[PDB]
Amino acid sequence: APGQAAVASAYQRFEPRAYLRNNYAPPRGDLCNPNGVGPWKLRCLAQTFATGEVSGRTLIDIGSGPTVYQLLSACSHFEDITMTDFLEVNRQELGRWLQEEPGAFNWSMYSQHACLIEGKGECWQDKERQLRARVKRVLPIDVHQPQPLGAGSPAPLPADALVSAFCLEAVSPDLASFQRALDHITTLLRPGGHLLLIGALEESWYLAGEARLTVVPVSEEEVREALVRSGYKVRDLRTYIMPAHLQTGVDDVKGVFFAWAQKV
Amino acid sequence: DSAPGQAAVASAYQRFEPRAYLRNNYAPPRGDLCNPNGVGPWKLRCLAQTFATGEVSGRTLIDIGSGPTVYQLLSACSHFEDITMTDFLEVNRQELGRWLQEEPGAFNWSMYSQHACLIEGKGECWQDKERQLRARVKRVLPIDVHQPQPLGAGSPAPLPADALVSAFCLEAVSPDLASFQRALDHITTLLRPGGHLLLIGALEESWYLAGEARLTVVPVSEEEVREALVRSGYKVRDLRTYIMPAHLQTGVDDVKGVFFAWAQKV
Ligand SMILES: Nc1ncnc2c1ncn2[C@@H]1O[C@H](CN(CCCC[C@H]2CNCc3c2ccc(Cl)c3Cl)CC[C@H](N)C(=O)O)[C@@H](O)[C@H]1O
Ligand SMILES: Nc1ncnc2c1ncn2[C@@H]1O[C@H](CN(CCCC[C@H]2CNCc3c2ccc(Cl)c3Cl)CC[C@H](N)C(=O)O)[C@@H](O)[C@H]1O
Repeated sequence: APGQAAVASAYQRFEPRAYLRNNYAPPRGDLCNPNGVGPWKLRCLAQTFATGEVSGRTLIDIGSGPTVYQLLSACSHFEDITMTDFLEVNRQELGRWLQEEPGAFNWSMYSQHACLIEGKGECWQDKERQLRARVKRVLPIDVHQPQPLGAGSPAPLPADALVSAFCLEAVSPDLASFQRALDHITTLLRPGGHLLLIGALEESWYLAGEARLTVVPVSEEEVREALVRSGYKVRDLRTYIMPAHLQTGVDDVKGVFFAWAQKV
Repeated sequence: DSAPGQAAVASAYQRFEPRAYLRNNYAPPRGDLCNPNGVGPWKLRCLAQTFATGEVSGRTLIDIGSGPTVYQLLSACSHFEDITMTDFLEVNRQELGRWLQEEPGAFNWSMYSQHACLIEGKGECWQDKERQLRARVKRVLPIDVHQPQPLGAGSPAPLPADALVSAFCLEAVSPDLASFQRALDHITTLLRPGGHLLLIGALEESWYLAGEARLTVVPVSEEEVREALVRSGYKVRDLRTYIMPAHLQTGVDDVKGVFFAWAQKV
């Protein structure tokens, strides 16, 4: 209870352009080295969709921030995609890239790299235009509320799949509120539907301009137990250890996990 | 071709010192079983949970590159009546011998025995666990994983084995990723079809200390390990990663984490 309120006000001085710079510009945002964090995340997402076993008509992205890369492979498989964030400054950053306003963030290195590893011969402009086409709305959300999108949100629940990258551990004061947030997102999921969850391993803080966020250090084992304790069969869970040269002064992340889990 | 690098491996290990090795890695801080997010506890949990499924049993088990260590068999001996231990260095097989016959001056594994019993939760005492391991270790043979027949021809070992266990062998003795794959393929000729393989190993490491021996290994990663297991005829049932914490990251090695693989041969 008290911790969930300190998270909320730390996130008030979250500078999205500073966030995008620390994590999606060089070095972490240079996609040329295939052993980097960028290529690893996109490969996880693409391998998982290329199986064919994750599909439907509706998808919800929990805690998108100002980022779109986590739906680049997703959007070939879902026609109504809902993106969500707690902060309006991020949804207005999401707005400017979906509507192609000036000063939108240049995501084309990531569209390029997703097209290359999907390997279906798709140019990146078609990938970007397909994502804008299928992303219907950009809604507020609070993963701590037992209903996270408000009483009667415009979103077509229950969704067929959730994507959530770097959200829960970054917004939860401790292991317990992280588990509750997972319980809360899971009610948004049609039973038998799929969760695709990316997050930081063993991280306790990261910087977003003037915001200094505190984060609950989660391990891969804690992540697996939390997915079952919320009723998922864990289909995949993989870890990326963070190389020295991607350890900048913007956080203390030690690794990144990817989870493919299916509601039971 | 890789035969030269394998010869440097052999050469370097002739400075491997068992007593010094054990102290760097199995007495505190690395061998601290009280810190539950330490690495010792994590490896034991992986083995004890895997065996607790009931899906890994049979008559014969072969431990691949045992070194002078036994923890990697502590949960396994409840399930296999015939255990084969193996190592490249006679001095290591002698260290095992010191422990098999209960000599003082052999290494004290009882902190590890006690932790395994505590984790298995069958209320067993650690002296029973040890007496059962000493009883079910039927032989300690030389092994070389770079040979096509790693135990040599017509060795004593009951072949083919029902399961294999290997802690930190393949990636620590392989000059490049190609001999690592070849070494995987050689040991899988000892495992019967449908048998299970339990692999523990270092992730992304290039040197470690085995007694002011600076031995230099090829770094591997999780996804390199998965692709090598499928490339050998295995379906991967579990692939877990332990990130070496900064506080256990001392001057012993440059290891960045540890992996556990449970795979089954088709
Ligand atoms: N109460 C709440 N309920 C719901 N959502 C809430 C609530 N409170 C805040 N939020 C929203 O949560 C989002 C959090 N993240 C950023 C978290 C930090 C990530 C960072 C950590 N350090 C390592 C590392 C990172 C990133 C990339 C790489 Cl590579 C590495 Cl290594 C959105 C990010 C985006 N999804 C994306 O994937 O980048 C914010 O937008 C915020 O507004
Ligand atoms: N050609 C060959 N064919 C077959 N076996 C051969 C051949 N050449 C040599 N060998 C044998 O390979 C064995 C390897 N050692 C340990 C290697 C280094 C481990 C070290 C690395 N740094 C990270 C780390 C470590 C240990 C613990 C933890 Cl926690 C961490 Cl993090 C025995 C391993 C033992 N099973 C055990 O598990 O300790 C030696 O005995 C040697 O004789």
